[PDB]
Amino acid sequence: KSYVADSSGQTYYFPLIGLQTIDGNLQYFNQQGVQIKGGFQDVNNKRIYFAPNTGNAVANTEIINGKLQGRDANGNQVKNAFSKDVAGNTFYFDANGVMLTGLQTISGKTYYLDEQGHLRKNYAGTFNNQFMYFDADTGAGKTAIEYQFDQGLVSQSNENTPHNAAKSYDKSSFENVDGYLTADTWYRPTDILKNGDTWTASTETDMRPLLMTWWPDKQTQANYLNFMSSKGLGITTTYTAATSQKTLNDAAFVIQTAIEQQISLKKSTEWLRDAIDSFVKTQANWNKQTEDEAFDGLQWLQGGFLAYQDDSHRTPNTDSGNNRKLGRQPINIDGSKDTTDGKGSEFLLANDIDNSNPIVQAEQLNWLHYLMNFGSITGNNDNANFDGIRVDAVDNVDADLLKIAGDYFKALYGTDKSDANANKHLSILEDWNGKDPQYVNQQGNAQLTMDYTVTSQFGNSLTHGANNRSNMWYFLDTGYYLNGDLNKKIVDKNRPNSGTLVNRIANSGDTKVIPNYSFVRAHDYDAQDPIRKAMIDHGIIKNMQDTFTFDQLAQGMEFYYKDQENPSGFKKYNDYNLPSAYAMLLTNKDTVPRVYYGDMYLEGGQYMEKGTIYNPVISALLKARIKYVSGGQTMATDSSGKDLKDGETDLLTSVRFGKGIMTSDQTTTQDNSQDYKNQGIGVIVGNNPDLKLNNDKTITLHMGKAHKNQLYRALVLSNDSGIDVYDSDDKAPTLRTNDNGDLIFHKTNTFVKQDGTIINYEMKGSLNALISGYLGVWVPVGASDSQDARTVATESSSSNDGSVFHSNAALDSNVIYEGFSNFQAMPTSPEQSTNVVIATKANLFKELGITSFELAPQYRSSGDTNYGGMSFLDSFLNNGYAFTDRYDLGFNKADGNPNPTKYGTDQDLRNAIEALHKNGMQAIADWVPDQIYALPGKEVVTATRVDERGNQLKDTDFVNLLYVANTKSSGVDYQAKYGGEFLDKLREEYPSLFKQNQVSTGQPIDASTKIKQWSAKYMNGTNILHRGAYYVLKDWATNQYFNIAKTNEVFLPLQLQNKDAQTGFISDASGVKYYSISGYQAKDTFIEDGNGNWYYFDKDGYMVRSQQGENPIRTVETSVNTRNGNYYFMPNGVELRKGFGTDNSGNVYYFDDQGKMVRDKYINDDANNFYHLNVDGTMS
Ligand SMILES: OC[C@H]1O[C@H](OC[C@H]2O[C@H](O)[C@H](O)[C@@H](O)[C@@H]2O)[C@H](O)[C@@H](O)[C@@H]1O
Ligand SMILES: OC[C@H]1O[C@H](O)[C@H](O)[C@@H](O)[C@@H]1O
Repeated sequence: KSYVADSSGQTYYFPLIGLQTIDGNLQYFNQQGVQIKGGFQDVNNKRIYFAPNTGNAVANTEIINGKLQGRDANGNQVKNAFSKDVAGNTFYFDANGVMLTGLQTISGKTYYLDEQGHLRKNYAGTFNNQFMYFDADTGAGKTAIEYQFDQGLVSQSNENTPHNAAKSYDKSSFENVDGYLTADTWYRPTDILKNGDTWTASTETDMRPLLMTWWPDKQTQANYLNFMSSKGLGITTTYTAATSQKTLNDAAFVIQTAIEQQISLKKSTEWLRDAIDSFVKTQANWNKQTEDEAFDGLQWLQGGFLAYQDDSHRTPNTDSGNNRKLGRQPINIDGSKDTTDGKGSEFLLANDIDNSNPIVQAEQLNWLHYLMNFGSITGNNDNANFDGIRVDAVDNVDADLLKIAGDYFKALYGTDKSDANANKHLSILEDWNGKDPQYVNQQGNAQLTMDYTVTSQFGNSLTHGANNRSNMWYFLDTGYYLNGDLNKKIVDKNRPNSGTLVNRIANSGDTKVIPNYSFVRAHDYDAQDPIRKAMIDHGIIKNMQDTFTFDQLAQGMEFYYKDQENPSGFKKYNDYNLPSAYAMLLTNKDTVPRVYYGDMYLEGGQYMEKGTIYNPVISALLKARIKYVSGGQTMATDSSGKDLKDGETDLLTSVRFGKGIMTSDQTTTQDNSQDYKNQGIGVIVGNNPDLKLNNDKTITLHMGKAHKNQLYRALVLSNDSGIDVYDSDDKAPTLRTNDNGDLIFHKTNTFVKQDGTIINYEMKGSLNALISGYLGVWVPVGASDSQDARTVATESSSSNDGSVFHSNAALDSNVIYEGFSNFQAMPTSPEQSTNVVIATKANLFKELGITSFELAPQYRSSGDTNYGGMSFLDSFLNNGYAFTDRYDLGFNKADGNPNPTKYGTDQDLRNAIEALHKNGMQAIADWVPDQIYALPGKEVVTATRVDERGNQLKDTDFVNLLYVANTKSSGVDYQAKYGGEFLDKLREEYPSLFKQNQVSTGQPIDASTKIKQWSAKYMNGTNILHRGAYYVLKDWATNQYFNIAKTNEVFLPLQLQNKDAQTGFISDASGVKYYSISGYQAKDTFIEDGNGNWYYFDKDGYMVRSQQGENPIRTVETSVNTRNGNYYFMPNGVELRKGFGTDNSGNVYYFDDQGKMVRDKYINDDANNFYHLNVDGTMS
């Protein structure tokens, strides 16, 4: 007794044969038992059609001879009736079986069938030379002469009106924001029906919800009544917008009575606050349904953005003084790409700060100063100050901030004077755009660009994917040379701007190159997604944007760790070949490499709690970098392209020569220094774990003619169970270079230890947790214990080019450590806080050659606070990127008690910074100017719904609407204490910083105004807060928003002022008029009746309606611009929607879901009919 489907999809029911009716559905099965689907089959004397997927019997039409015929569900042909086809079209067939066409009267009703014989529903036309609307239900012609609105003009005032009216028309008696009212506003009524018995004058604390007494429309009123009924306040009820106004008002009062009884019973109103809050979120105008939540682009993070507008008439506190330039990223600093995808994605997260405003620019510099002098200012400790910065989210802010930061460092530290000054304040950019490197270099390299081209290639060739990987050949970028000729090496001057940033095929330091940092992973690259995919994969969460708890994170982390360390060698979430990647990263010339905490220690749990399996290898590479890495570079592959010839291995060989050795063939230094002889390094790496060499094949490392006949020993060698690490010359296998300086390797190798036994080793691809491919690193034997191959930076003015950083051996001697993970657990104890640990362990990083320590952002997390909209992981994981107070870096509570960040107190931070200076390392401050989270104070902004670049969404009604945002800072926080304080001192000492014009604005920064308190006027926008398009209350009739700010310009519903509010439709000799629930006449506005029909009322206050012999199509231009367009109003004023309408001359048009005419496009139908609309609107 079940259906089963085959591999093909044929279906049996156990098998039944012939005509049968399993579960009441008529089906036909062939003699072999297969279920008939999507065809006419003949059973008995009646032909039946069976449906495509279900196989159930249904009406259908087929063409017999040349005439359409109709077949019903029972297989009988249809005569004198309507019958459908599978597509969904209805036809009518006469007594002779033949389909009818055109205008037809049957059974005393008139239907319109088009040429194809399709019954047309929701179709307006002058059919009999007289208007006729064909029903949406059955297609039956009505004259559309009867008015469909059910609500006549009625007065609402009665004996309770003066009691429930507002005590006062001002901020005393009305909960409000900037004067405006909200759905969840409570107010002070004149009197209170205490206990449902006796009316008594109200006391100032006797506040009541506005929704107890007033509603924006009948739909909302009916929903309120039904909702409150369901909570014990009434016998559960169903009311509709169609219910009479009188009945709804009476029912509101019986609910009011019941409410006052439960207030007396509970002696509280908090239960009601929660009931109203809940109810309000139920309504679409007061929730995200009217906010157009979307997830494409950066909207993926939080669900969509609102851009604030400069609107001095309604919302003047929120005006930006014409300073809200969006998307001025480096490539668009001047707005010249505003109309293209080259406009920057200004909106990223939370409240987006307006960094195009000179006043805000000054404040960002104040903050920058505070960070670079944090120790001096907060502990009077001149050794506890940050040395350099990381600029977060470069492409999501105004690029002026780069110049501001650059020039500040020039002024205060003379970074443009020497490499020693510059390199004492190492500064990096998170600048992802592929054209940022060239911009950064044109602007003098004030901060180091990242080099994504190399990070990307690690992804393709090693780091990503179990198998199909780009060849190691791609690391060379041979196109750099003309014709890709590795023999002739003529640089291609006319190259297409496509390639890796720094060529390393034969890098002798002779050509100028763009200084940069590079990495394999980051706190925000190849971490956050895998870690979440793992949680999703094990059912811990459902979505990437899902909120998770720390325990949820801990459980997921256990699977992540299990996958990372899998002995199989396969990795589902984690990256492959990280050792091999680091080997290349750490040997490359002309880069400052950066190392990720999470490749050295586990990304979760406690800080430095447990090393990763990669730790030993990376640690060795790092120490070897200090000893051996210097001089020129070469790089080659046993490969010529995408595809491999017979002998070819695609094994990459990277070499460094030693201090002053720049070339393969250079035999000695120009200054006759000897340091080079025991320096240099050789790296061999493969991406093929199933690699086997031919017996003939030999693989060579050209260590250089400065290293003829020299003995080399292994640092690191891969094998089938792991990667061996050799700590000193004695414990490793040796091998000697030939006369030309080449180390030769074969399929089979017999190496000898310098002293001790022989060793056997195969050039063999391996597969295990540490590698999927090959890795060999070789170093010269005889290296001193204190050997240091690094170059000190020079104090002389090397360059008059104006530039700050220069890619050279001194810059290359640096190493940045990104020393945190976003997924660290919260400290279990004060002693295990990241910054305490960093202080005790500073030593360890000095010996790995770290010259600059990139610390996590130290700002106080906004945490679980959430005023609306989607929370982001930065906030609930307390990682420091999401913060309320920019100057609170772990200060104590005002009561004296400790109040650490996730990383510890402010003292812990100053101690951590000092400890790094005691060990000769710099400390990097994360500068995060793009946004700020969870501001506790509300303001009313004028907002438009936009995508990441601040462009209005295409099909949105959310345009210039009033919205309550959380934009105002407490005014009593550390932003209030330290805001703008250091600027005056700075203007006095370095006037030019304050006189220099910025590019995007034409203006200099403006310190004449200090920011102690944030507010909307300094913001570009916000992520959508799920409050609704009309949470700020508005009268539908006049479209004016209620307000009580100034007694001269009050606007309230008339009930609340104890005046008479009449509401409904009323006819007069001229036409039909409408009065809203608040008692105002509708003018120049669209109005919806209780049955769902829509009407437009013109300037004069009269419903628009079509006349006989005239065009029913009318052009509407309203106060509400988004609704402008061409509409089709019938004689009873009803707007045609989602259907075709004929004009007086016989032309057909189509009108959409919302009544607007559609032009210049194709349009589809539920029955699969296609139509075209010309530009003038007509239907071809
Ligand atoms: O991203 C740096 C990269 O740029 C070019 O190659 C791009 C891309 O070429 C194909 O799509 C391959 O499938 C990828 O692996 C390459 O990344 C340069 O040709 C390449 O040398 C360089 O690494
Ligand atoms: O619901 C289970 C379904 O299995 C199949 O796909 C059969 O064709 C269908 O008749 C049935 O209802």
